[PDB]
Amino acid sequence: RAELGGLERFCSPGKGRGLRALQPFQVGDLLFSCPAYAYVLTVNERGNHCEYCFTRKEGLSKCGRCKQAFYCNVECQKEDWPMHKLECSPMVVFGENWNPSETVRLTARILAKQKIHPERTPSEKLLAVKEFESHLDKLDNEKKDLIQSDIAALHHFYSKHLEFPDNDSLVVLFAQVNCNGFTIEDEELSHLGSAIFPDVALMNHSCCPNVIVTYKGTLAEVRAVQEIKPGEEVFTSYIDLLYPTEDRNDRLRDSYFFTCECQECTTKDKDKAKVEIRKLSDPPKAEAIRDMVRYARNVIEEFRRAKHYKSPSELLEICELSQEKMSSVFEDSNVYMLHMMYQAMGVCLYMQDWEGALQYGQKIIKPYSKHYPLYSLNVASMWLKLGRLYMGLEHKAAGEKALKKAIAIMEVAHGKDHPYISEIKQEIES
Ligand SMILES: Cc1nc(N)c2ncn(C3CN(C(=O)c4cc(CN5CCN(C6CCCCCC6)CC5)n(C)n4)C3)c2n1
Ligand SMILES: [Zn+2]
Ligand SMILES: [Zn+2]
Ligand SMILES: [Zn+2]
Repeated sequence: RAELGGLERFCSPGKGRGLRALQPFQVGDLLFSCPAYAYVLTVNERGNHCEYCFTRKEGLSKCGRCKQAFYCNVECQKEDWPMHKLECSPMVVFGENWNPSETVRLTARILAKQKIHPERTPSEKLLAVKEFESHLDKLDNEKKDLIQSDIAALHHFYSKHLEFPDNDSLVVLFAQVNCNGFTIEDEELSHLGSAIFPDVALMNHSCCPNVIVTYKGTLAEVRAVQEIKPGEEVFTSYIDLLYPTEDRNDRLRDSYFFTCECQECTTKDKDKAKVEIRKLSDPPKAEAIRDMVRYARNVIEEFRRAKHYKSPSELLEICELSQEKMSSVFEDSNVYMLHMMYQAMGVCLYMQDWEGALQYGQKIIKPYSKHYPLYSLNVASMWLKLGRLYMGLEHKAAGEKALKKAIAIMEVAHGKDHPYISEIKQEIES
């Protein structure tokens, strides 16, 4: 199945539908772009980005009716109106209690899009939204109850402005959205919004992917990070590649109900380094290691929950205490330590403790470089944060160096002409 040039849809043995190359692609080549089928700017970025096109700039004009949507100009505002009108009056009516989840917000837009544009869109050249996997038969009752709550919230916040299909159809759709929806992030991997990119959702998973997905406004772009030969399958990663094999496959199993057999998962080459044990005089016993791994996974999950109701200083305390406890057995380059160091850095940034955030960054960066693959956005984002921190604290040489490391990754991932790169070059001069 063809039309996107140089590519086709096919049946990948052992995996199912996928995407393969018909022509070579070199590192940094653009395979395809996919316009968003539906998308929504996250609430905390309102006023910083245009709701229609996601341009980040000053001096955006306001929707006069609700005062909660911002735009480059009246053309962006008018083009956004079919989607924005789903929320404009409801925000006025509900005021401070207007609070649908972002999943609910995105699903409302999908429904409006289906009504206005029932035919195949340019976002769906090889895979249609209706063909999305739901995994509905594999979901437990807890997840199905959350789907029913989303349906309830959809009705509650959007009923004046949408006609709904039946409960059965919404259950399928919500399940499809839960597992197919993408996040759009900025250059520091900060959350900007959510979107549906149907053609991107065709790609199968590898823990050594040969492409990387980036965003230019609401457009997804897919570039090669390894050489791809004619006839080879195009693989993205569905999950965070920092973690060792068991953890990667736990996340794959819980969200998509499969496990990976790629070369990384097969060989487990990076696993030993990822869970590095301190080389002490009396080395830690095997039991103690299992104990500390168990503790680490617990605190990682505990911390995920705790950030919905603890203060910044309490969160930093959990990070510090967990790091102290883990350091009896784990090296600082160990991925569970890096996890908590990364959370700590974010808490520091939130509190405007620039020095503290910088110190955490300096310890994270070299382990990141080794644990992630070559052209990782996680690595690039960390160099950029370091660079910006260094610049702000007047370490101009160190800052320039870090920003250059960011650029060298981003030229490949984002393309040399991406506006993010122009902005970062300006920071090196200014
Ligand atoms: C045996 C085997 N081995 C493999 N190596 C492999 N690779 C892919 N598969 C099959 C099984 N698949 C799915 O269950 C699937 C695929 C998608 C599309 N999703 C992916 C996540 N996508 C982002 C990931 C990035 C971060 C944001 C979240 C969603 C959205 C689109 N869904 C919702 N289910 C396809 C494989 N099977
Ligand atoms: Zn705009
Ligand atoms: Zn409005
Ligand atoms: Zn794998």
